[PDB]
Amino acid sequence: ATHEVHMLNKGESGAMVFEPAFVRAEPGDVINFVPTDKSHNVEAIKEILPEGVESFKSKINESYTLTVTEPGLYGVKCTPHFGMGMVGLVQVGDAPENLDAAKTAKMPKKARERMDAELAQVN
Amino acid sequence: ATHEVHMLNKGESGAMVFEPAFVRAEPGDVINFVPTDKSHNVEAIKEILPEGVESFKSKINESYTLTVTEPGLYGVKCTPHFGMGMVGLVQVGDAPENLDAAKTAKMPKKARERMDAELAQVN
Ligand SMILES: [Cu+2]
Ligand SMILES: [Cu+2]
Repeated sequence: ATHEVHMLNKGESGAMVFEPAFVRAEPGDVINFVPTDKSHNVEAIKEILPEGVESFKSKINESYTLTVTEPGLYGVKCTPHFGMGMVGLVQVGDAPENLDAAKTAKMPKKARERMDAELAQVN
Repeated sequence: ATHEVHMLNKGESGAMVFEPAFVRAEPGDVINFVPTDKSHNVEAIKEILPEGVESFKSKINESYTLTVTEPGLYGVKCTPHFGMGMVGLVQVGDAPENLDAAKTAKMPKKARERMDAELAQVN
């Protein structure tokens, strides 16, 4: 299955956001990151990645297609707006093995506040 | 401004969901509840409504246009699927005066679990 996530300056939940910021996928699913607004990109938050998945970083203003194979939580951020809280979370499969990494990963306060909000949708 | 919320059987966060389940609006905003899938409706959760706003209930499979004037939290549910957790939350303005009603409103466990997840996006 395919999932679409928009990169927006202003979404339904706030400013500088991935929308939806939380996506529940299954192994083999495709996640398309679409820059609805310019100035955004998507990059993996290395601390929040399943074992065995390579880090990724797209170019600004470009679409990025992420194929999730490994189960676990995938944390993503927008490089220039990490500080302003532009983060997203993808949960592949049940009982994420790296739930505690996601819960304790050190990050800019706004991003940490949004990651926590997203973690509350887990399972 | 206008905000669109879809009623779905299966969304990006789970099954039987309002999507987005959390909308941040300003007084005078319009919220359109669109049944993307059939069998859903939107009805106000009376315990989670600002002072002075009338309760509302739309017919199944119908669109509903909610104009939010009063600031505060507006809780909505899908009548036939309340028990399965199909609830949504709208925050109009800052510092919702009825935040504690939303936090303690008695409701079916799944709905309560989802409401709490949505409350975490508040402010
Ligand atoms: Cu960005
Ligand atoms: Cu429903």
